[PDB]
Amino acid sequence: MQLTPFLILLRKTLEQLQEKDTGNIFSEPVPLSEVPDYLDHIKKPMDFFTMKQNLEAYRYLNFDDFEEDFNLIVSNCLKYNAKDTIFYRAAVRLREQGGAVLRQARRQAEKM
Ligand SMILES: CCOC(=O)Nc1cc(-c2ccc(C)c(NS(C)(=O)=O)c2)nn2c(C)nnc12
Repeated sequence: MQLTPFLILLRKTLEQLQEKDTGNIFSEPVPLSEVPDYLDHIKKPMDFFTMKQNLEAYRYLNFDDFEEDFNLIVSNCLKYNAKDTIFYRAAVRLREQGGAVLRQARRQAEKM
């Protein structure tokens, strides 16, 4: 498999995932200034902007590493927030809608 089409695919996939985050709550890192206790149990913060930077730094060279960081966006949010919050439900919805996006993209990658 060749690097350029793979990265093209990840760029598109990231945009597609970002589209699911309609509230844009996962677009940027959790503001430690607004949420001071955040790092106390979240050992690897993640967000779509950071994923973009990792992508263009050639840090995602296979689908799994890409999907791992997406999954962190979701699990960090589920971990930090109580179940009866908008945040927690947004992460569930992202997991759900994101999963379909990722499966389709992976099958595109396996044709390469
Ligand atoms: C007991 C309160 O718990 C929380 O405040 N949790 C969370 C809070 C925020 C959050 C707050 C305030 C602001 C201003 C932002 N800004 S932004 C541009 O990232 O949307 C984000 N994100 N977040 C994410 C993801 N996951 N959990 C949380």
